[PDB]
Amino acid sequence: INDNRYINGINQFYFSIAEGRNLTLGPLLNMPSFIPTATTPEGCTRIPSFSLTKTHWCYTHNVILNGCQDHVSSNQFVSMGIIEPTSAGFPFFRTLKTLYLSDGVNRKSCSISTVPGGCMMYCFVSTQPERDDYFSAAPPEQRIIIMYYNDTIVERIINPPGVLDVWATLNPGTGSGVYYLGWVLFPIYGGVIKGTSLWNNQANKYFIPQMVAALCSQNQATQVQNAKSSYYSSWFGNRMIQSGILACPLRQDLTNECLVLPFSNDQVLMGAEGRLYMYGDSVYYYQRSNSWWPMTMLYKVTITFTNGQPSAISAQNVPTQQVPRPGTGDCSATNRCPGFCLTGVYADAWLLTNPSSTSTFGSEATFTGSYLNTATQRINPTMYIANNTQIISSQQFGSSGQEAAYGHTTCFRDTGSVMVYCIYIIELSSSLLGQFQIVPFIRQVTLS
Amino acid sequence: INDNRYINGINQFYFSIAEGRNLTLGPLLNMPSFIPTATTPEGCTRIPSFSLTKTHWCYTHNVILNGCQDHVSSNQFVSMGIIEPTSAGFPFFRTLKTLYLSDGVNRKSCSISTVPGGCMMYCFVSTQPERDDYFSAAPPEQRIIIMYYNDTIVERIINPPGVLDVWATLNPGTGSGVYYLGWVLFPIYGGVIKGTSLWNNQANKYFIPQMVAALCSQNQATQVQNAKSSYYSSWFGNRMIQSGILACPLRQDLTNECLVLPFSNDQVLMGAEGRLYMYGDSVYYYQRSNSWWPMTMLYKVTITFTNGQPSAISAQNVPTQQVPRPGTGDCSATNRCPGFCLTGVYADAWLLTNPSSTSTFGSEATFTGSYLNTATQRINPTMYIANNTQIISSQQFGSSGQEAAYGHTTCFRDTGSVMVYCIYIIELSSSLLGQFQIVPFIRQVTLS
Amino acid sequence: INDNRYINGINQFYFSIAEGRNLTLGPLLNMPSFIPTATTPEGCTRIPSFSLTKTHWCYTHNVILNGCQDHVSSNQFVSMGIIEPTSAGFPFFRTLKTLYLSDGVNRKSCSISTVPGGCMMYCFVSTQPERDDYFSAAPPEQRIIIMYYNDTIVERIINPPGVLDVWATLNPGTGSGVYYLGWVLFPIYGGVIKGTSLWNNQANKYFIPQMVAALCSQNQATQVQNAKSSYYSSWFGNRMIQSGILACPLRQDLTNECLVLPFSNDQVLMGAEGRLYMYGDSVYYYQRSNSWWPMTMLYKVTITFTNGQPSAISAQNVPTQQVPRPGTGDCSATNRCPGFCLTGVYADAWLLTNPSSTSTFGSEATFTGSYLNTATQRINPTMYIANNTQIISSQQFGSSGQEAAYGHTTCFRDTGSVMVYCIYIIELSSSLLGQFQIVPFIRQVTLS
Amino acid sequence: INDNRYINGINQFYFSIAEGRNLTLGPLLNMPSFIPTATTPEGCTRIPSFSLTKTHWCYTHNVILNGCQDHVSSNQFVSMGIIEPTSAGFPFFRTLKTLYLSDGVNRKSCSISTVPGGCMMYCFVSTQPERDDYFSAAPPEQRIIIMYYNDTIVERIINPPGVLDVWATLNPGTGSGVYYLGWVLFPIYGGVIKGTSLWNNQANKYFIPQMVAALCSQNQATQVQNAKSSYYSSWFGNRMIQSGILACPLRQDLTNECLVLPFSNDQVLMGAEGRLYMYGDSVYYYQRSNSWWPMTMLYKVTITFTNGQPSAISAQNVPTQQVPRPGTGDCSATNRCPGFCLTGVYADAWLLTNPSSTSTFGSEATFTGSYLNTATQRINPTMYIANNTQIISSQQFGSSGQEAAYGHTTCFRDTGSVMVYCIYIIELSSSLLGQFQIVPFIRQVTLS
Ligand SMILES: *[C@@H]1O[C@H](CO)[C@@H](O[C@@H]2O[C@H](CO)[C@@H](O)[C@H](O)[C@H]2NC(C)=O)[C@H](O)[C@H]1NC(C)=O
Ligand SMILES: *[C@@H]1O[C@H](CO)[C@@H](O[C@@H]2O[C@H](CO)[C@@H](O)[C@H](O)[C@H]2NC(C)=O)[C@H](O)[C@H]1NC(C)=O
Ligand SMILES: *[C@@H]1O[C@H](CO)[C@@H](O[C@@H]2O[C@H](CO)[C@@H](O)[C@H](O)[C@H]2NC(C)=O)[C@H](O)[C@H]1NC(C)=O
Ligand SMILES: *[C@@H]1O[C@H](CO)[C@@H](O[C@@H]2O[C@H](CO)[C@@H](O)[C@H](O)[C@H]2NC(C)=O)[C@H](O)[C@H]1NC(C)=O
Ligand SMILES: *[C@@H]1O[C@H](CO)[C@@H](O[C@@H]2O[C@H](CO)[C@@H](O)[C@H](O)[C@H]2NC(C)=O)[C@H](O)[C@H]1NC(C)=O
Ligand SMILES: *[C@@H]1O[C@H](CO)[C@@H](O[C@@H]2O[C@H](CO)[C@@H](O)[C@H](O)[C@H]2NC(C)=O)[C@H](O)[C@H]1NC(C)=O
Ligand SMILES: *[C@@H]1O[C@H](CO)[C@@H](O[C@@H]2O[C@H](CO)[C@@H](O)[C@H](O)[C@H]2NC(C)=O)[C@H](O)[C@H]1NC(C)=O
Ligand SMILES: *[C@H]1O[C@H](CO)[C@@H](O)[C@H](O)[C@H]1NC(C)=O
Ligand SMILES: *[C@H]1O[C@H](CO)[C@@H](O)[C@H](O)[C@H]1NC(C)=O
Ligand SMILES: *[C@H]1O[C@H](CO)[C@@H](O)[C@H](O)[C@H]1NC(C)=O
Ligand SMILES: *[C@H]1O[C@H](CO)[C@@H](O)[C@H](O)[C@H]1NC(C)=O
Ligand SMILES: [Ca+2]
Ligand SMILES: [Ca+2]
Ligand SMILES: [Ca+2]
Ligand SMILES: [Ca+2]
Repeated sequence: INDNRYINGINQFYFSIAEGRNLTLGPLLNMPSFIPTATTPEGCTRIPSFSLTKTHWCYTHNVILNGCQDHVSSNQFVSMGIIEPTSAGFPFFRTLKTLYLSDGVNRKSCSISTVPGGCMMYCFVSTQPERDDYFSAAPPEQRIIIMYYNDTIVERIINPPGVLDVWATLNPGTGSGVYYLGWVLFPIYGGVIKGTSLWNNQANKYFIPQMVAALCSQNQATQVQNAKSSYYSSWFGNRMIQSGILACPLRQDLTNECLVLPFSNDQVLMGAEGRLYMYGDSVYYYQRSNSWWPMTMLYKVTITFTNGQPSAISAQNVPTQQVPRPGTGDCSATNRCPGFCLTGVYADAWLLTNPSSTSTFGSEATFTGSYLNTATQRINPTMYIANNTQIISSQQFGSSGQEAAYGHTTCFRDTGSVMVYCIYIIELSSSLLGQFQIVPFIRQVTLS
Repeated sequence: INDNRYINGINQFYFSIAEGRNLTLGPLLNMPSFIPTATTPEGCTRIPSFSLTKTHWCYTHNVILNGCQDHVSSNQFVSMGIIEPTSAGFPFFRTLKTLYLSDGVNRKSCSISTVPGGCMMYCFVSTQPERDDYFSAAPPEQRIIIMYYNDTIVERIINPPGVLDVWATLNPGTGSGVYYLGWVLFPIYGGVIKGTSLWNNQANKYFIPQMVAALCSQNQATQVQNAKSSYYSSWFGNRMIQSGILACPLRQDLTNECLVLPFSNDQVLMGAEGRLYMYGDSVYYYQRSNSWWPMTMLYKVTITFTNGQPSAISAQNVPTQQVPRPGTGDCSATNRCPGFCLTGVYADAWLLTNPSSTSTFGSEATFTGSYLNTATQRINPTMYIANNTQIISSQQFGSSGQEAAYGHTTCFRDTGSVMVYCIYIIELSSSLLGQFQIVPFIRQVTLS
Repeated sequence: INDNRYINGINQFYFSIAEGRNLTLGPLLNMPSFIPTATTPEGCTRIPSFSLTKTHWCYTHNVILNGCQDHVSSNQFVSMGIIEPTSAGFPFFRTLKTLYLSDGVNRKSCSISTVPGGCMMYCFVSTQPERDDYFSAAPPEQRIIIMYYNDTIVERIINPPGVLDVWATLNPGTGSGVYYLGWVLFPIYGGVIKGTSLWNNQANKYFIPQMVAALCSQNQATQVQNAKSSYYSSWFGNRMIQSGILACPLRQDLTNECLVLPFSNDQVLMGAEGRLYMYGDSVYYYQRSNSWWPMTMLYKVTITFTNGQPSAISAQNVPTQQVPRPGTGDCSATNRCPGFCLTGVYADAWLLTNPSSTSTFGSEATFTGSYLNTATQRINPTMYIANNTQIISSQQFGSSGQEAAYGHTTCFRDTGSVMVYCIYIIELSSSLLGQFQIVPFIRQVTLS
Repeated sequence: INDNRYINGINQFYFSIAEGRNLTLGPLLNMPSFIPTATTPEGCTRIPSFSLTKTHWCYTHNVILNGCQDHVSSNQFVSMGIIEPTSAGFPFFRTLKTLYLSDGVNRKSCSISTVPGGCMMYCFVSTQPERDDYFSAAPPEQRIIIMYYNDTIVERIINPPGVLDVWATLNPGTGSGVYYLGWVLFPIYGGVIKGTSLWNNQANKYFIPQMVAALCSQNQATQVQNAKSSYYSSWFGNRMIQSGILACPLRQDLTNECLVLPFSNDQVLMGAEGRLYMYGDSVYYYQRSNSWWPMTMLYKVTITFTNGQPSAISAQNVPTQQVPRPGTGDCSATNRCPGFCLTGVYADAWLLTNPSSTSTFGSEATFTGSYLNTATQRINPTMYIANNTQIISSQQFGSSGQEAAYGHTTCFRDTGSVMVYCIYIIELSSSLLGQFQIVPFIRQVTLS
């Protein structure tokens, strides 16, 4: 279990609106990395997922032996432990168990989540190029693995209702899932088949960020038309790219009890990887901007239960125009107009301030994370702190040109020294060992 | 506990003299590294120690926050686990516990050793520059820490007899120690004070490798004179630099039961870092060439017990002229003549063949490890396989100019697939994160 | 252990009814304070708890680094020792052990109690403003820590039955607890949820001090109506503010063996901080007047055991109209009429005379303590001796305007010189170091 | 025993000459004070002594019940404990034992010193006004008390040789003593009788600080004449006011084994209170400027042993002109010319840099402490850091006019966080409780 210095500083809004204005990033602190490195030049470690909770943390990432492309073989590294203070005062993520799922099953796009006494991981089994998954009417196999700290492992092949013949594909969003009211929730996305109820109920729906108008040159009518079309991809088997949540009851005999809950396309953008968070009793969702809007997307999710079962989800977006992401073509970090896009990067963000603390939801929100500072390339990884309109603190890592990919940010407070530490897990392109080196950078978020 | 595939392939001579002739290094295999990385550009991780045994393995290294020089602050990372096969067939070092001794005590030059149910680590507490330790008549504080897999930790400040007023300094050799007949043996070295019994008994003693004559241009008389003098250092407080073994009975209340057993300078070269090995029932010793002879030094150690206590050690050197080490001045990799030197690097070697299997001890010995291929710089790390006179297989890592430091090599056999794997733990100078990146390279040693 | 001069003069009624009439406060005596001072101008030390017993005494208070408001960080200072005579004849509280619980867990409103061989402390973990605790249906975490004189420390998170889903919050009364018949009893208070058994059983109950009629201008019917309503607070999440006792068996593995025993609202006023005393074999309770009645509240508690377990408590009030406390609005020291109030200060009182010694319980009771002599401000700290209707001896400390807060009074007798000493622990507002300076004033209570 | 974070950061020079130039005082940190407060307005706590060592610390001060003048009654408070880190990272002086010597013996001017397993305190028994001690040919009674942590107390009346009929009076310097090579050394001072060997051997000797010339307007001849005369006081019974060291072997049966070692008046100024320090293996002495030179006086003391017994002491002054002290008349902080003076205050200083590290002893020395910033009054207590000529960092405490008296400064390093903390024990005049409040201020000495 985590040290007494952290058990009460996890999953919360750490600063008041007033304090968010005077926040800044401290120097990077040096701790023993708890994320394993490749031991060959071409070894590839990518797609991390990290979950932290009151009692412990869970970590995982995919390992491919040669290069980063392979749809036949890969192993999945899983790790878990606690946080404890060092004599310098800052955190040390102590690993208490390690696992390396290496058995021939190609588990991909895995999302992990802390659960009482262990970790629950959700993956899909890849047997062909991603694009082929969207064309095949059959969805990939889905699996959720529970790894207890007592070393018991239970893996199940799940078949949630409304997936077969509805979704051509279904993937975990790779971002962490969360344990909420006895259920484990995972972010999901994929492509829905034309003519299905979902498709029909989703018909004519679209979402446009509050701050697009002022920045977009097209008129309202044109925007609405392009927005509606951005949810359908001809390149990906002509499917409606949908975002959603997978809810699984915490059981060791899961089969078809997990529920697929898709977001209304009236509240969310085109489906993409994502991450679920927990701030107090509130669930939040991060959605990768793989569509036309290149800015960070965060939503407060309201979950409805009917007979003790999640029955519907509603998402309220925190309006911002800050922290863009590198895209391709007419969907670079400079784009502001609706249209169909299918490019981007995963770069979640952590809210240091409560969006509900302002009379108008998210009118003044502060968040932190990392982003690739460039219009179209995955270059210049930069850690930052920002509000809805501007970046108020930032520090690029390495020299310009430095390649990087995804970034997962998590913050917690030391209730002992009363300081907030954030960990920025960034996939860095390395020249020495392996294609990438997933690094858990850690630094303090100073008030002043 | 280790997988059934390894419990019977540990600490042995894996090949016959005939087979050693046809051995070669396979490609480097990619596994999740079990050695933690620094998370800042200037963070320094150095001086690793690794012990593997039938049941499990122990690992540790020193961590300094800024740069690699600091005689006030450092933390020591400890790790332990087992070996298990992956679906590709090769090993995966599974970490089952992690520890980060961070409390203000500056533990340095630590040597670690596997023990039933945990690890035993030996360190000395550094409070001043190394050179100052040799000038001060008082030896640094010595400590042995026992870390059980059940998470109990017992640390003791030891005061073995014959240290106070005999040794001005005393350090663990950083190389792994071994668990032999109920005792934990650690390699040690340091400086002895003039006029002490040890000094007197050591007087006029010297050792000259069997293969020096043919390579040295000085006459026998001149060599013997220079050799005798190479054991005394005016730069290091005018002490006799001595090598030896620290024997501690496996107890949780250690005080003065550990015994300091110095090697006869008639059988070993000037004191230096070292490592102890176990091949079957035989103990072996590796001695860093920090003196005039720049070639790999291995010895079969014969331990004598008197009343259930180690009473004396004898060392028989495996005569070789292979695998040189970068030195400074007239002590570069090209030196062959006796004289006083105090330069070099730690680069142990693993014997793949039994030296006692030949009518004349070590007449045809094969070993493997890594070395820095250059005369005076710590550059061009190269993994190899060699016999007494030549390198019969080798592969440099990275491009020329690549900086590196120490190298610890360990081999074991997969009794399942019947292949030998060796792990080469090399301190690599990295440009991205940290001063060094200690990498556990792993590859197979192929017969053919 | 305490000196022979005090082991037989602890926890008793020291004077007879006749003697109480001729009692007076001697001069303040100067002894080395055993309560630690802050070392910064804004450092805050508040909320002390003190327990004295035949063998020794226990002391504790909360420390906040900046100012007196913080619901994230605080440390708790614990101290313990004995009493021994000085050459001047008066007491000296000799500290034999000190502890500073500083680890990130925000322990608040702690109550301490002497136990054979150490101290037992009860605290709740604060993670948000007090008011928020009443609105949240979940109660704060509860903990009891046992600190043995032999330096062993055992802390447990307790979950007594009937708390979850019954009490929205639960706090220790900060006043000392007591060790009675093998159990440790602590005063508690908090808010109960509407619709719960407790709430229902407590419905329509109210208590009115015997001496209110003669001083209140409202008629009996109006008083009863207002009294009934004074137990419910809309400002504090619409909960029934309840007072009670927490009974814990003296064990090192406490979990859910502690029992919550609430007082009947027919015998006690609205819940508030409190303190438990021991006079001979009788347990007494002090209840802070945080409601409409501004006078000192003391009750003789009768505890019922069923199968060796505390099963119910009954409280009999010592009727008085003396020693008022500063309040706010229509609840100042001058108020005498029932109604809902939520203002006041902690100012316990020590009974120098037995209330059961008169044909009519408490018809002539004498007590001592300190109080803030003003109607609405926390000003003019004054030590006194009083009977039910009047203050028969008193001495204000400092000049008018002097700020102060809580006051804990404890008396004991020197069986050697046959004099009674009382210690008045008062939180004094200081101008030099720290927000407050908790001072253990000590003086004799003279007969004549 | 002290925490592992401090056992290796005690009694040393913490910074290099280069680093001393960039040092500054951090904010005052708030910790629970370990120095007891008075509990009456006129109670007087004065003359503290503090000793810190690798294993623990010792503290003591005098307590007079009414006012600060009394030569009949006083008690002496003794305290001892260890240092341990708090969750905020800074020190907490944990008291593990307390003692209050209250028995009628008027122990005064006590100096305390850490010793293996306890404290050794040296006091003299006062039975009359100080001035009368100088006129009486008989010296006051001398006593050394040893207080073991195991609660054994041994007090002895010592009669060292060469005191009776040589010294009219003899007092401990109140500053801490030190445990050196098996002996406890205490600073002493007093008045020597005319015609005694000491007096004669001391005849015509005088000392003039290296930096007086440049600041004094008198010529060399005049200075030497006035300097010689400054060692004799007609007001104090016409005695030679001498400074020195009392060396006692660590024994429980001390009688006349302690040795009085006076300083040569050719190396030290007129006798005064003082303190002994230990920096590594070197002993240092602080001498109160109770004479004409108003600046901080520090000396490196070289102790000579003859047959295992201290036989002579030599003192080398660290030349400075910084940190003056309030004096009276022609001896205020502005005085620079030799002459007879008998005014001043105790204000020791801690060397943060080694004086022997410069080619010319003390050419660039940095020290810290507190001083009363005013020419003649004991007002404006100010903590500072200074070099030989200037104050490079300082912060006055309280508002101008604030009265204070003595100041004892001690620094140590946290080898964990690598920061230096200094504790400044200052006697502050308080308006609330007691004449003075001896406060242990603590703050960090930052490099940058
Ligand atoms: C490790 O912990 C898990 C968590 O409880 C144990 O799981 C139980 O497994 C049994 C059957 O194997 C089920 O009937 C229980 O319902 C499970 N407990 C619950 C409710 O989670 C698991 O058995 C533990 N490992 C072992 C066997 O020691
Ligand atoms: C985000 O932060 C920026 C910078 O801190 C805010 O912009 C400042 O707004 C104030 C007025 O409130 C101006 O006085 C400053 O000049 C602005 N800074 C500059 C020059 O950019 C911005 O208001 C914040 N956005 C919000 C409200 O979320
Ligand atoms: C973890 O394993 C060790 C290894 O045995 C246990 O050590 C024993 O400790 C007790 C006292 O603590 C000794 O009296 C025994 O002799 C030790 N066993 C031996 C011979 O090694 C240790 O106690 C275990 N941890 C716990 C307490 O569960
Ligand atoms: C070490 O290995 C080398 C190379 O394998 C051995 O040298 C060979 O020796 C054979 C005779 O036994 C010759 O026929 C080859 O021509 C040699 N190789 C060359 C060209 O270098 C060497 O003998 C081995 N050293 C020993 C005996 O340990
Ligand atoms: C509390 O103390 C007061 C004062 O000591 C008592 O009042 C006195 O009562 C006697 C009669 O018993 C009168 O002769 C005095 O004149 C009263 N003193 C004055 C002038 O106030 C009072 O009776 C006591 N209250 C009780 C009975 O507890
Ligand atoms: C507390 O510790 C001291 C320190 O040793 C003990 O002192 C010993 O006392 C005996 C006689 O009382 C002497 O003969 C020894 O020489 C002392 N030890 C030394 C060398 O310091 C003391 O006895 C201890 N308290 C007790 C009695 O438990
Ligand atoms: C003590 O500190 C002062 C201030 O840091 C030193 O004075 C500075 O000396 C440098 C040259 O070495 C000048 O460039 C600065 O202008 C000086 N500061 C000022 C304006 O006072 C002083 O030299 C130090 N004394 C020593 C050498 O111990
Ligand atoms: C933050 O800093 C600004 C500028 O120094 C200051 O005025 C403001 O009060 C601070 N805000 C808070 C409440 O921390
Ligand atoms: C090794 O290889 C050589 C050359 O192919 C072969 O002649 C020899 O028999 C082999 N040695 C053994 C016994 O493995
Ligand atoms: C107390 O004092 C009164 C007045 O001097 C005296 O009459 C009375 O007897 C005393 N009471 C007792 C019993 O102490
Ligand atoms: C101290 O600070 C000065 C000014 O910033 C800098 O130039 C100097 O290098 C520092 N000195 C050291 C060695 O700390
Ligand atoms: Ca498909
Ligand atoms: Ca030494
Ligand atoms: Ca609540
Ligand atoms: Ca005298």
